[PDB]
Amino acid sequence: VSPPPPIADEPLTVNTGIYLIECYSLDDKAETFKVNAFLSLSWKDRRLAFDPVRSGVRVKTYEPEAIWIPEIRFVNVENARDADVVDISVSPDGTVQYLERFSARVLSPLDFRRYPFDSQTLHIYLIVRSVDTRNIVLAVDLEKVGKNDDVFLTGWDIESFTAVVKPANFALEDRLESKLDYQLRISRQYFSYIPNIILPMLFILFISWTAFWSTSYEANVTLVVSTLIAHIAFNILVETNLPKTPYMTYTGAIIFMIYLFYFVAVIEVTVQHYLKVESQPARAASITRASRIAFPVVFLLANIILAFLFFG
Amino acid sequence: VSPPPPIADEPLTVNTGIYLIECYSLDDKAETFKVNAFLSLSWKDRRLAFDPVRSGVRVKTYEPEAIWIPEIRFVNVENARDADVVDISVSPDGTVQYLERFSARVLSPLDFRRYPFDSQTLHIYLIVRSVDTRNIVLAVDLEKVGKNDDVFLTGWDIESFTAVVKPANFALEDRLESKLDYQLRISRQYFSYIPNIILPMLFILFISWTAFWSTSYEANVTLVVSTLIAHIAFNILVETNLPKTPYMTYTGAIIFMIYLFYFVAVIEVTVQHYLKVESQPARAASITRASRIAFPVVFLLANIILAFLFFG
Amino acid sequence: VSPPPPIADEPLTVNTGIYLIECYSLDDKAETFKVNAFLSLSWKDRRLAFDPVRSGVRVKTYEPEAIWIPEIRFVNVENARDADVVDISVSPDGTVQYLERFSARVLSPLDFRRYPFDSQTLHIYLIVRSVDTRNIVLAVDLEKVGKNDDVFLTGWDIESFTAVVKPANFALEDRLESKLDYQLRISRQYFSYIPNIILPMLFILFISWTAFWSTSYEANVTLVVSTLIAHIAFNILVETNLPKTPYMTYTGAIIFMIYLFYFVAVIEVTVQHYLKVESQPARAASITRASRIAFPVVFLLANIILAFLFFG
Amino acid sequence: VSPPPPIADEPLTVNTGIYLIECYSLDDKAETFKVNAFLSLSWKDRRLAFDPVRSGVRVKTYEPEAIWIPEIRFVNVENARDADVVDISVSPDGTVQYLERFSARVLSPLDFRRYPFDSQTLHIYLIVRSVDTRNIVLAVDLEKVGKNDDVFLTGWDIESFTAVVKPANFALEDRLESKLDYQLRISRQYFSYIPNIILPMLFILFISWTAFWSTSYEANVTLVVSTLIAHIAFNILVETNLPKTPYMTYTGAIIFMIYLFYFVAVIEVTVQHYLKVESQPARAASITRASRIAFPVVFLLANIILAFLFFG
Amino acid sequence: VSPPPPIADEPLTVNTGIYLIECYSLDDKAETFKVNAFLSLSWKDRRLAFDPVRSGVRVKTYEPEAIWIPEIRFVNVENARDADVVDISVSPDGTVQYLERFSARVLSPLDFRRYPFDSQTLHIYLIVRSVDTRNIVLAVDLEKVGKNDDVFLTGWDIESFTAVVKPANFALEDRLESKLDYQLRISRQYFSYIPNIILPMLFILFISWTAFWSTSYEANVTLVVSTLIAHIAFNILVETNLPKTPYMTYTGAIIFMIYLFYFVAVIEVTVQHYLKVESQPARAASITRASRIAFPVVFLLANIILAFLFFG
Ligand SMILES: [Cl-]
Ligand SMILES: [Cl-]
Ligand SMILES: [Cl-]
Ligand SMILES: [Cl-]
Ligand SMILES: [Cl-]
Repeated sequence: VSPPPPIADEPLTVNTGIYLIECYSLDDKAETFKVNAFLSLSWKDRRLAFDPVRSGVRVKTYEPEAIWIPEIRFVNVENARDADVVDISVSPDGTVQYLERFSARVLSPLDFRRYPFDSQTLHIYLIVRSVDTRNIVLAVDLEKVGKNDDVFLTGWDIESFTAVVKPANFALEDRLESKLDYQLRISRQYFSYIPNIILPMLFILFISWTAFWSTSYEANVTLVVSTLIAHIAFNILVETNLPKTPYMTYTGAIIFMIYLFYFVAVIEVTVQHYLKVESQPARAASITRASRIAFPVVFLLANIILAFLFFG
Repeated sequence: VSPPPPIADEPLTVNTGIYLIECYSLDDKAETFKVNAFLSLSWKDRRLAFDPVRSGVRVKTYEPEAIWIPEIRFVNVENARDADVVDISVSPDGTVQYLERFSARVLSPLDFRRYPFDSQTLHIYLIVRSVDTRNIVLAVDLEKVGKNDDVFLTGWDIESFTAVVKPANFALEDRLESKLDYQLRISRQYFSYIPNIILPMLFILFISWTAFWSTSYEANVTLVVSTLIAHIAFNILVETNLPKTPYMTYTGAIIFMIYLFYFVAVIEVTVQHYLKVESQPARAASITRASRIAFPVVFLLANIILAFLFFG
Repeated sequence: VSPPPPIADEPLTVNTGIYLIECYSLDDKAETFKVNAFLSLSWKDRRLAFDPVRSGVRVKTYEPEAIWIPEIRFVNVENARDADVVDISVSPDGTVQYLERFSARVLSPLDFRRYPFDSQTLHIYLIVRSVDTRNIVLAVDLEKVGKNDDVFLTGWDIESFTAVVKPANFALEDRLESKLDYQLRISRQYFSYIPNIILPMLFILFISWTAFWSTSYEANVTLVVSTLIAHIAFNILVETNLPKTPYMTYTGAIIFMIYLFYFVAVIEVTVQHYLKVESQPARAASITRASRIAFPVVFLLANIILAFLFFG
Repeated sequence: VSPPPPIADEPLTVNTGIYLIECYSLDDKAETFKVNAFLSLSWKDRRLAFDPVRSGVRVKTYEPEAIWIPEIRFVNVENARDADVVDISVSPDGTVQYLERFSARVLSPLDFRRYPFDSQTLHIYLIVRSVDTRNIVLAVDLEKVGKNDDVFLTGWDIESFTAVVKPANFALEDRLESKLDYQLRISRQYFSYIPNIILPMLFILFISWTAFWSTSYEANVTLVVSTLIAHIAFNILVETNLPKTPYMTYTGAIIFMIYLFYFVAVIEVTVQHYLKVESQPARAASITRASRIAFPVVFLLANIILAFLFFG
Repeated sequence: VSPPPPIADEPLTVNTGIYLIECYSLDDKAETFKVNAFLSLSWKDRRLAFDPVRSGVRVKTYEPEAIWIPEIRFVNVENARDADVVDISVSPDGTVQYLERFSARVLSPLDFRRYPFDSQTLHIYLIVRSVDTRNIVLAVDLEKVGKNDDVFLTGWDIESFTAVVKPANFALEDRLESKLDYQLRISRQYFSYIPNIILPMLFILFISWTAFWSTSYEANVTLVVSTLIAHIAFNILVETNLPKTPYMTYTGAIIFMIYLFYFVAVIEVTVQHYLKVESQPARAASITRASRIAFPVVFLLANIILAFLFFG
């Protein structure tokens, strides 16, 4: 109803704390996730002080109305959180303990430069706006920050959930505001990617390469082109789940490299057939024997160079 | 309006019970499901006692306001439940009878190690938070727990719906809480999977294997590569549904084994043609004669070993 | 405000009636549909009887509040209905007339044993709970049950919309309840399935069979395997719509039969080539000539037997 | 608060009008579209009359409450419209002006007998129910019916938006009601369907037909079968957008014709090879030469006949 | 709740300014996007002026009630905005400062004529409605127009965010109306489209063109038709992330030209074989060696013509 008047000019400090209960629905393309947690607040209000002995009580309980509650808002949320007050209590000296449970949908960008083996950081921002009569700043209560042991994300491993103690103060629309940053660090579970994507791709590439041990043109054409079709199908399957980015990723580089290898293999088969038709089997044999060793070695070297370039 | 005052120090016991009406929309990828049921509560409040003869009635009826109702919440839910009050009744001694119908969406992890033939357990958690003046604990009323005869889940057989009668008491946010566990056990209906997935795969594999009775290189290449493409399409269709897990499952192992078999078949065809083109037909005949028996036997042994290793 | 007291022991009867306006969005996979209709209720209340001559009116109008209105609920709904009251009228003798318009989503199982040519029956259940002082039952008013001539479902034909007059009375949660059943009978529009699915599949099967008039092994292999791939694509397209069931259907049986036929055709082609290579070009000719007649006759007999089994 | 009393028996007249602002999301399969428009009403209430000279004003503004506003509903909507009141004004003689902005989702059937080149009419129905003391009818005010110049429908051309002047008075649920019809006429933009769907299909068909200038059986088999597979893929793509209908459309007829043509082409290739193997080259040459001319002419004639049938 | 006093004859001017916070969910299918931003207002009221020394205060803080605030809405929104008032303050003069936060779903047309390399402009329209007693106009405050540094859209770059100073005044529904225009210029990030789309397509086309260096008819048929199948599959891959619009875009022209080139290549191969089978090798050799040069040059010239036509 009315913010507590200051003594002389001191600001009002509000202690915050978030306790995660459930987190779920991490969408890569939409770059969002949903959360379910507690919100804890604590400040000072001398007007509500009382004598414990006179009143015969040690804790008083107030309804959300008929009491001043600061307005805390999340910055990067799609809609205002749906919340419900759990409990409000007042201490004899004037300290107020506030608790509520909410749910919200949070927007946060993701970095996909190492997509199969990447780690991400998700941010939650709290802000408060100063009133025309009092200045309000935020702080962090280290005891009230935490998460449940049952919190799970489908496909991710949760590492930590901390908060930066120092807030950021800035002027927005001729008023002063304070901001807090809560960080949740997660890592991707990449085990399922190996036997479901990587190994079949290598098998198909080897089946394509086995055409350097034959001399029949039609069989070579069939092998190479059909393996190319299989590669296109796998590429569609993989790309349906990876969002478009303005930079170069590991997976895209590997896929482009495989396309280039298929093109060069077709070129080699055509060259060998053309040489053999003109009655020059010696050059064709030399080229084929050279390619048999040239292709895997260059593939391995290029893969090693790419790994050093993206993880070094 | 105010919790009942204790006689001397005793905690308040609230008897609960859930009666299922509808359960539906089990999402394997999101690991969620939707529920629709009754919620029953009963506690003791001596402030509402009355004299039957003086009043002339047997049971009174109050509105949800101007009466104290304990705050019960679900832990693993996406949002607060949609509630409505059905009936409130008070006995002459003071016992209160409460009834309510709700609906919610519940989060619960799943285990996919035996995906076609797996059985799951779904959990619902009830919690109550103690007030600053009284201690509250939960209890189970066995005569109020059950389900309808028409409760059906598309694709699952429902086996039982019970509750663990021992609650868990702990501290959180400087208060004591009590939690209850309700367990629903289901089994997947695996009949449709056999003639839709398992047998076409075997027929395609046998069609691929029929290439050990031939000597034409082009026909063998066409057979094997076309069957491989069909296998890839089937694998994509299967994987569209099953999610990604940090552990190996039965279906993934089988699919990887089939990929390995196709690779070895291509190698065998290439080796046979290479040996024949060098005017060594006896060795090629010996190798293909061995392969005709070697492939199905090793396949059968591999599936027997995998089935023992995953289900025993 | 309070249920009307009885005379001695008579129960309270409520006359119901549902008039369909819009029914739409029948999902086969979820087995749900959406409805929009009118709900009519009528009962007796002697506490509201008035003298028409004194009042000067033939009918009195009341608000939804300030008058006791029984609570009627739908059993098989995902959420509570969204309703708005249209009018309330009271006759001088005390009979109360009620009206409202609602919209809800109804859960109802379906049977797919004859999927292309099946018929269904959708159920809507109405229930009422007895108050402690009065016992309430339900009755059907045949003069207020019907549907608009413009009620249309996409892909279905509507036959009738009736109600079962006899209510089912039982006990639930220490109270007596009455239940009514409204049945909507529909049939499927199967014309679009024939030229879109059935005929192309037969054409592809005949194209596959055309290989019994040829002796070129490579051409036969190409024909049979490519037609198998086309069959797989069509099967995936069909399977995207029909959900999984714990029993066998007509379409699944036909698809499995086609897979078996393709396998046998591949075996026959391989056998003919093998016998020709061994320099016995008479048994191969006999087998091919036999198969030319054997395949269509067996296909026709099997289709007749399956059609008799599923629709007889 | 109460319907105005008549002079002797005349019905109350309400004048309506709809001004379109937005129209979007026209779903072919669901047969729904979304709207955003102003709603205008005007009636007569003599009890609100005042003398402007004594009052000192020319227009009096009333809150939506404490005044009688007629209940107007939309018949073919999924849910009740979401609206807010804009302005209410009363003329000195008693005439009331009312304005409101709403949004709704409408249901309307569609016709697909000429799917690429079809024209549709969308209906919006307004209804009102008579009260027990007064009779209400609806009229049309042509000065308040129209649409914005920024109204755009993705894929359609908006032609006109009018209202049928004569309402439909009928008795429903023992009460007389009046209904109005608003019609919006749209036409489909078919240009993008030509180069994206139509011409590639012709190119693939001609590629299939080019096999009448060769005598190599394997090449002809490969050509025809692979082009059939490509046709199947397009057909799936095209079908994934057009809903199933209980009648026959133009596109389905063309697609079935293409399937028939592929079947007959395969038959011709088989016949030619069989005749050539039997040392009868003259008949095979004559048949191939005849087919070279026969196929395109019959295709063109069938297309002309179908176009005449579906557009004449 | 009183409109500000009109001093002689003058309209009321309101200074508006929108400060962006979040932008997300830009759907090209429905041409919609969600926004989250501030809204600043400022106008004048004679009565609210108060003496500073008499009160010993600088600025007051009025509730939404007991004060008059102009109603301002957005033309292009599916539903009304969800707003919560943040701060209302009054200077020592009659000037009032108003602030609020809102979220909305905006409808704005999109253009994809240059789809990969296109730029779009998003519009937000602010409108105030005049009352029967006072005229209202809208102004623009440049110090309140801004955009956060953390505003991001998935796959787009944000160029600028300004407003058009000049309103548009027009009469609608017998009332004078004023409008404002806020424009947000964006451009699409096209880097990822080169290695994902452009280069694989070129590789496939070159693989198809490699058939001008061979004589084997079967190999040429296999190459060209299988590359056509790969082209159709990659068309599916491209179309999976392209809005379904009735447009004549750059991509559609490219794909149609590719289809034409495939058709002409098939025609050339057929002509070469047909000439060769009649013992005219010189003409076939000449045609092949001419096509080797003709195809790429014509392809490049057509590409240049299309690029100059669409981007000129
Ligand atoms: Cl918030
Ligand atoms: Cl809850
Ligand atoms: Cl209900
Ligand atoms: Cl409505
Ligand atoms: Cl708004």
